[PDB]
Amino acid sequence: SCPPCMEVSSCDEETGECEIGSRCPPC
Repeated sequence: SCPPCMEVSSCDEETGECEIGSRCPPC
């Protein structure tokens, strides 16, 4: 069974801010 999708937080160095992005575990 495929693991349910989740939102992860990633911080970019571009302007120093972080974004929450949905990342779905692959099958």
